[PDB]
Amino acid sequence: YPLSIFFIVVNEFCERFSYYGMRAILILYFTNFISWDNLSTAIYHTFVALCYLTPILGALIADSWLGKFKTIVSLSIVYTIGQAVTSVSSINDLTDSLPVHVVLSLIGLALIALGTGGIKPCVSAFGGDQFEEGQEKQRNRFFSIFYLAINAGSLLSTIITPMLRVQQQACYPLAFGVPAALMAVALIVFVLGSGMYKKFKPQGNIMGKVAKCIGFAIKNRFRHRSKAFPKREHWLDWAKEKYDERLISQIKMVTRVMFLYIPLPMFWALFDQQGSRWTLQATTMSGKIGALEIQPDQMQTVNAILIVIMVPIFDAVLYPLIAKCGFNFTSLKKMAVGMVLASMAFVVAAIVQVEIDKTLPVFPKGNEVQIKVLNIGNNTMNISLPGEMVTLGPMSQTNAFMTFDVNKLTRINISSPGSPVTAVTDDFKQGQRHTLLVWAPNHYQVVKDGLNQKPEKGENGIRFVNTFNELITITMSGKVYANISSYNASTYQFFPSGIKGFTISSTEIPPQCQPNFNTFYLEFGSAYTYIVQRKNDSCPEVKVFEDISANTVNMALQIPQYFLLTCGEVVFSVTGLEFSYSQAPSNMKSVLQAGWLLTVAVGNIIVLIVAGAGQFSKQWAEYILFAALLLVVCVIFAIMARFYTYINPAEIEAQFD
Repeated sequence: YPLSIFFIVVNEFCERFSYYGMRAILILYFTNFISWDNLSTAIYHTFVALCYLTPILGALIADSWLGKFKTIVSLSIVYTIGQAVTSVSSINDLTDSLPVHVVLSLIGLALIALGTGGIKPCVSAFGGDQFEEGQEKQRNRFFSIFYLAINAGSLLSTIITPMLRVQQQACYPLAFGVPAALMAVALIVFVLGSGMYKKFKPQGNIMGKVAKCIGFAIKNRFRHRSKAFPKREHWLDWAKEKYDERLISQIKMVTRVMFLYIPLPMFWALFDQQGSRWTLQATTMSGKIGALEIQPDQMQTVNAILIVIMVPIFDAVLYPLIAKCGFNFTSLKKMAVGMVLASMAFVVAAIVQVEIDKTLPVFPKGNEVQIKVLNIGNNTMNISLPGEMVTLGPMSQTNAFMTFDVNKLTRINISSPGSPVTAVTDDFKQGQRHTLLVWAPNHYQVVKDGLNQKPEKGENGIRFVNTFNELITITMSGKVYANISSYNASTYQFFPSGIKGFTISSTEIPPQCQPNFNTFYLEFGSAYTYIVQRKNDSCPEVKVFEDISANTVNMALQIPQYFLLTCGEVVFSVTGLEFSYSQAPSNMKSVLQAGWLLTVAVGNIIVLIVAGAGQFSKQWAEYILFAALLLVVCVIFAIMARFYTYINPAEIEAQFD
């Protein structure tokens, strides 16, 4: 048997790597039409439907018309041809009949749409078929190894993909060639193993027979409106009138198994919510391990890193250990446990989020308006605010922003010891942090900050304030602040972590002065304001003040929730697909796998429909999103599964004819 399984494993590995490393370049290239076209949105939304519908259109072809082997071969051939046509056409579109080549490229995309889906159920069913005579242990081993191989391909695509771009903007030839070459290699290596495989062909158009039988049965059931109309069994009482009992039993088994999958799409949609939330939580969790400098958005790879190790470990040790203590640990129990663990992952996440909430600042809401005062003069200033008065020495700042309401922010007065009083005439906008600058009794400035949230991706924001008489221009690590007027401040520009250097340029500064300066270690999530001041010899000098404190909590704290989520995903998915194959009848192994994939498709549709989030508070959002939905789904699924859906040994039940 191993000779018949190694080829399948390598083919799956290569195909998955190709698809994952191909999708990103696909979207990058199709962005040409997305922008060139809101007409493009309609096309995309109907196109994704083809990708979500191809699985059934492949399974139906495989089981009834051509068989699994022929379907795999043909679908792989067309998929490779699609990649090849996309690769060749993309060259003309970027070098140069342009609409013709664009149409050929779109036809290639459509062809790939078929291939991406046509292989998923058929290959799994073909792999499962190879085991016989009570080798269920080896079958489970194979299924676990197959699931591991899929994630290994995904991880390799994730790690390799970044190297590709702009390695040669016209690097598309390699981009669309390498996946095609790898898919061709996979197809050839799979085909060369034909001699050892085991294959079957259908007796006929089973799907058409099933459709006709179902129609006749439901019509007959709707007959006899006043003669034993209540069913003894929904189809045994009526379909039996004309059709063979074997087909009746097969459809009965398929319907019975499929009944269990009704709740699963909701679970999938709920589970998918973590992707766009935990990354942001990482953004606000930019604390760093002392050893290395992982970026906030790189945490997502931990899922694959954990799965590719968890999958072997369970089958290797855990299940034998659970069996030794005699727990009789069956499939339905495994799936329920997996979903429960998935639920617990989110409660751990909620605990971490509420722990984080301690050290974040508070930003204005609604009509609230916030102000920070910064004295940049040579002397002390006294400033009167609504219901408060503050004294600031030279080159000094208020520790934190003062919060007021737009209606109540009516009077502001500035004065210095023995100096005249100046009233503020500027206007403050609601929901915006404002910086107030004072350097003299009758000289001040109001600056809109713009920053009302933690910087995206944990980057550090920097801005400069000019105190020189003439304009100044600042360049720092590939970015430039140009033409800053006297006693004015520029907008924030975001930079990644690490130390950075910058140069100061201005006509007022004599050329012989020191041009360059360096900043301290910026860490993550922080924002700082720099003030440039004139020395005795006209040289510039730099001083720093803080605006938002650097982030505190270490980023390693996300590991527990990710570990729980990965365990729940594995122990659920592997057992789910194994059970799906196990209970399917002989004539329809592929259809039920296609139904399993449709289960994920429907969850994807549900998550897309719900779309943007609107929960009032993150702590409650992370909390309910399991405590009120996931456990309810789990209890519903357990109640449904309580009715002996596992009673059927599909392999031998049909022997009674």
